[PDB]
Amino acid sequence: PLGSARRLYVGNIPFGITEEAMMDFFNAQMRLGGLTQAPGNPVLAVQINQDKNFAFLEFRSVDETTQAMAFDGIIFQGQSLKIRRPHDYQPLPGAHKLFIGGLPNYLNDDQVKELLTSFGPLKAFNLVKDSATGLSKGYAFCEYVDINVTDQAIAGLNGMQLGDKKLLVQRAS
Amino acid sequence: GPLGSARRLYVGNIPFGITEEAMMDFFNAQMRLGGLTQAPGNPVLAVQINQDKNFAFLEFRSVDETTQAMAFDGIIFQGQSLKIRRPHDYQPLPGAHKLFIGGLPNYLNDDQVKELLTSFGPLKAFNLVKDSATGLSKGYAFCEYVDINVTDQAIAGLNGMQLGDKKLLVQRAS
Amino acid sequence: LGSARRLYVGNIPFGITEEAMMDFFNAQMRLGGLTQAPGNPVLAVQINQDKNFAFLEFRSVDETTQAMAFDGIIFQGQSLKIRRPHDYQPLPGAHKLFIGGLPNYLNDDQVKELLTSFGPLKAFNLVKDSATGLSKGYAFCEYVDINVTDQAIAGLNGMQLGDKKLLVQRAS
Amino acid sequence: GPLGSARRLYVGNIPFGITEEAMMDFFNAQMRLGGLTQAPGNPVLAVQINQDKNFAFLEFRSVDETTQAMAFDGIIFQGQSLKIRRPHDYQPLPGAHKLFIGGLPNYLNDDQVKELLTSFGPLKAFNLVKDSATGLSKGYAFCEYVDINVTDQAIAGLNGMQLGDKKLLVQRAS
Repeated sequence: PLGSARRLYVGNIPFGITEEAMMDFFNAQMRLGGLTQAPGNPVLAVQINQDKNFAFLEFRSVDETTQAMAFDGIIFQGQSLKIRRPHDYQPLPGAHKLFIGGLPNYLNDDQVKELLTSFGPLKAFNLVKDSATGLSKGYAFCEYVDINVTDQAIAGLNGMQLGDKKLLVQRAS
Repeated sequence: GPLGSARRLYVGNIPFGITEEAMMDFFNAQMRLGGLTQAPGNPVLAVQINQDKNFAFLEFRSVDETTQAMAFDGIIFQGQSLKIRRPHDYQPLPGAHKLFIGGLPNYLNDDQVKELLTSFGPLKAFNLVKDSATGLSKGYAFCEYVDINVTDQAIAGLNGMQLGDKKLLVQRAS
Repeated sequence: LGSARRLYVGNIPFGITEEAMMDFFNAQMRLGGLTQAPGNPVLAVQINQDKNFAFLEFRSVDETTQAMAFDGIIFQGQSLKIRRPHDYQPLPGAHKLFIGGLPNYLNDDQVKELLTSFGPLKAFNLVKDSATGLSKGYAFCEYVDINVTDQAIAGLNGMQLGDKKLLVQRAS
Repeated sequence: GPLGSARRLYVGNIPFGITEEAMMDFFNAQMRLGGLTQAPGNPVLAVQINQDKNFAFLEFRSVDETTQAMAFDGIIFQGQSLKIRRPHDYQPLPGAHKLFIGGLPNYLNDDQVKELLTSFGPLKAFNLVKDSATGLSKGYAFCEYVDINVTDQAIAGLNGMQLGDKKLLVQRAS
């Protein structure tokens, strides 16, 4: 889901390694240093790309993921491991969450949602309605799966024209 | 209300991903540091965050501490400027913010006088005093605003101001 | 400039003490994770009870910028006003001057006293041939009071220091 | 004080022949009828009277109720209009009533600005802000009146008033 902060890239892995082995190594490693923040294994899963010698580590919690960053250079089967953040990682989470204002009220979820998907699929979206009436308040929020579309979308939507309202689109912040 | 929602606050624009306990720790810490806690112990008992709509509610142990916290409106929490407000189901004792309006030209009516007041925000109540025999204005009126913080905005924008040959007087009726 | 490690604080509660003030900000900083290392960011606090304002000194430029996020914060019930000092320069050395054309025989003092003719200097240095130790004919300086800079340029630039017209301009 | 004389009041112009018992019974009864009491029992514990100089002192069981009885000032008792004031040893904590003064012709000095101020009463504090490099008025000042009450009198008589080609602003600094 929102766990780009729950995964880690592992380069230079030894040849032959299995996902299980890697999994053990890091769980064992996390223990020796007391990097663990609870009983049980911090690493849920490991996916290996045998051809390009790399893999990803799936952690159960954020902090324990940040903690594993300290294993960069660590030795596994006589080879120095390379540890890095995934590329999707956002140190400042939600920084690309958009705000869509000036939405004519007659427009509904799917309508406004469609207006947005023009630039691509969303990972999140919600149109604010009045808890009482159930009607729309004229503003929404979304976040694009591909984070680099936020600027494309703003470019095409900010200032657009719908009915009599002037759409305001920017980062929610 | 008229007595509910006295120990809760709305917290908008919370940090994305923030936990409830974290939220709680931040506010309790501020209560001490800012010197708003009135007694030993945590002023904040619980935090209810709403993921999808990105907002939260704080639950305070006492009524007074709940009001003190209002002073945190705008406080920065992990880069985010917190929006602190009263629960919508909240509301103060009527006439708590009643306003007195003096220095109005007697020829003006309720709508003309109401139009100068409504430009600041909606009115929950309003009345222009008139001689019951003639129905002619006496030059002064009372009113209260739905949102009660518009009260000071109307005061700041109208009190002491010039309107005709007179100098408007706008203040809390008390 | 150290005015990049100082901040102004207004509306301080009556009777507050420099210690009380120092603990507050060092704690506010720690609470927000605005700290860039271990220890306290605030090194000291200066209080003027009469005009009820204060000055906080920090150990780093970043943290100083980081504390700007404390404007409107509550301390003893009262809201604090945090602002940058007036002698603040978002642009580090945009008033650093170049004094070229200096006669080939003058030295620090000789060249300095001429510059202090418009005010005290925060920084100065005469360029010399590291080996011969001989003057290269140009110097750089900066006035403690950055507002004199233009008056000094108006005053010196083009002056006749014996056998050549002095050149004074912002070194930028 | 800084904290003494917190539960006492001076009562002038008292009825002649009046007893301590009667005076006590009057205020206690008033605290109840006017809904000023805050707990079962009597807010007024004792009354000391000075027959010759015609005054008395009320002693309250609490700090808040004493402050409340302040509202009875001018109340008529057996024909007499009572003078309710605070003990002279009683002192408000500084800054409580500090006033801000804006809209001042930046060419005036301390004495000239105070002259207009002290016309409402004596100042126990005063300062006109001046550029430290030039020593020139910034056009605004702070001050505090010795007699706390003069505060709402300077405000009513100076706030929003005109002084030259400008409009004065006078209000508590809080």
